[PDB]
Parts: sequence; structure tokens; C-alpha cells
Amino acid sequence: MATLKVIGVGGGGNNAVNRMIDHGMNNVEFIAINTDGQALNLSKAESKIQIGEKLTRGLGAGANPEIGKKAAEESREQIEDAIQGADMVFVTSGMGGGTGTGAAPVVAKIAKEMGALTVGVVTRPFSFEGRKRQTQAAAGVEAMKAAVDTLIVIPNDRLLDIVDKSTPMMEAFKEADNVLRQGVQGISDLIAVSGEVNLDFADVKTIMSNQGSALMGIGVSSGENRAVEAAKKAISSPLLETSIVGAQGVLMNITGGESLSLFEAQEAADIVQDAADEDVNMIFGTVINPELQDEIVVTVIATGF
Ligand SMILES: Nc1nc2c(ncn2[C@@H]2O[C@H](COP(=O)(O)OP(=O)(O)O)[C@@H](O)[C@H]2O)c(=O)[nH]1
Ligand SMILES: COc1ccc(F)c(C(N)=O)c1F
Ligand SMILES: [K+]
Repeated sequence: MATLKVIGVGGGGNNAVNRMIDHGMNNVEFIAINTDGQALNLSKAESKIQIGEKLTRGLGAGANPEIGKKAAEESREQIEDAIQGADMVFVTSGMGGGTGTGAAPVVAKIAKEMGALTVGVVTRPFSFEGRKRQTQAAAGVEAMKAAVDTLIVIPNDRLLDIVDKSTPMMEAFKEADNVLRQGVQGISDLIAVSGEVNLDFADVKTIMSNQGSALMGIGVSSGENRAVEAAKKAISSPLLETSIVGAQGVLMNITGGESLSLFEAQEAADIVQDAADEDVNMIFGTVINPELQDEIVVTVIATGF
């Protein structure tokens, strides 16, 4: 079976890895990469890599992305050894600081050279962090795009659209974490489960390899318009820089119980096709889970923008 690894690079990335481990994911390996040895000592990841100790003496990169980049380059063999064997790597990092900005594209490059299908899931900083952080972050996003197979960007300003004046900051961060964690879980499920119309890791590669921007979404619904609703939730994305609009390739899977109808599978597909507003090249899958009663789940991976 295909081996999935999630790598957190820098403070925000390792935060996301810690919160995902807390949440619980059972068939994914986690790797924590950081300059900051204090944060790395608190990581819940089974594999930890301290990079750049000679450069920083165990401190972070101090907002200097060139130090992050050098620290990763100098630890290339340790990063290779930790990746070796993965079929797919997700690299998550917060752009705009020194370690994520500089080291995450090096890690992603190493993963793609090690043979892994490589997906980046990165944040852009809040506008309140100022224009220099935003410009540094943009350069990291560009570098990440050059290094990955596909890239999901989460502008942190979008979190301000989903909170009220009291929502705890940590609850907002968990919402952003969901993008990665549900994208990972959806792939894990595809690999693990045999479908009635069966998709497998080669289909993931076809949809994701060397594609650029991506969307990864899941929607769950019940009741009379469940397929349309689940499809709409899978592609909605209030947190995403890349919406579904313009997608030219899509992997879509529908999971339901024995009641899953052909008609509602077409409805779901049509929602995705119409929201793309393009002629979508679809890879369509279906899973019948007789455990499920009235629940349906639509998973979408969209690329080709
Ligand atoms: N959404 C989210 N953003 C984060 C988190 N931690 C940091 N950030 C963002 O990521 C950017 C860089 O922070 P950090 O990863 O700590 O910097 P680095 O360790 O030096 O690479 C910050 O400017 C914030 O915009 C997090 O837990 N969640
Ligand atoms: C989330 O996508 C998934 C999940 C579980 C599956 F069995 C399949 C499949 N049709 O083989 C799929 F495409
Ligand atoms: K499968």
C-alpha cells in the first residue's frame, strides 16, 4: 500500500502536525522539521529533525528565510533518510518567517527527488503582520510552487471571515488545520478502501503530479438533497486562495450506503462540473459502505488551473 507522510516545517507547520496527531491519524507518518530546538523538543512527531544547529545554535531563523534555506540544505541527508520510502509527502508550513519560508521549499524539492508525490499546504500571514512579512511569504509561496507537485495556499486573513469577535485563536487555527487533515484522510481512505468504481493511488498521481495549484475538499450530508449538498460543501472553501473555479481536472469520490443512487451521483458530478465553469476531466469513484444509512460523503481533488 502507498506510504503517506506529513512533514511540518517551522513553527506553524509543527503546530499543525502536533494538532493533527492530537486529533488522531493512524496510517500516516509524521515528521517535524525545525531550527527551533525548544519547539522541536515539544513536538509529538515520531521523527524529528533539528536543522541548522550550527547556523542558529538551536534557535529559530529569526525571520531570515535565507537561514531557513541554508539550514535545510545542510541537513539534506537527514531529510532524505526521514522521507525515504514515502509514496506521497504533504509539506505544511507557515509562510513569512525564516524557517518555513526558506526550508519548506527545500524539503519539498528533496521529497520530489526522492520520488514522492509532493503536496504543499501553506499559509500566508495575516495582513496585520505587515507588508514585509507578506512579501517574504509571497516569495516562499513562489518557491514552494516551483518545488511541489501541487500547492494549497491558505491566506490566514481568511480566518477572519469565519470567526466571531470571541472565537479563540486556537479554534480558528484548527479550522485551517482541517484543510490538510481532511485532504490527507481522504487520500488515506482512497488507498485503504476498495470501491465499487475503484480509484487508487495511480489516479491520485494522475490528478496531482506536476499540476500547480490545487483544491482538496470533503463534504458530508444527509437527507433529501444530500448529494448536491455534500458536493457543494466539498468545493466551498472559505479558507482557500484557489477556489474550484477554472479546475480542469478533478478526482471525485462519492461514498454512501446501499441507497446511493445513480441519479444523485450524476447530480454531485454536475455540481462540480458547473462550479468549475470548465470542461472538467473527471476521475470518478464510488464506494458503497453498507454501514452508512442516510449519510453520503463527497471527496474532491481539483487541479488544472
Ligand atoms: N494558520 C496558522 N498560521 C500560523 C501558525 N503559526 C504561525 N503561523 C503563521 O505562519 C507564519 C510564520 O510563522 P512560523 O511558522 O512560526 O515561522 P518560522 O518558524 O520562523 O518559519 C506566521 O507569520 C503566521 O502567519 C499556526 O499555528 N496556524
Ligand atoms: C476519497 O476517495 C476515495 C475513498 C475511498 C475509496 F474507496 C475510493 C475508491 N473509489 O476507490 C475513493 F476514491
Ligand atoms: K481504492
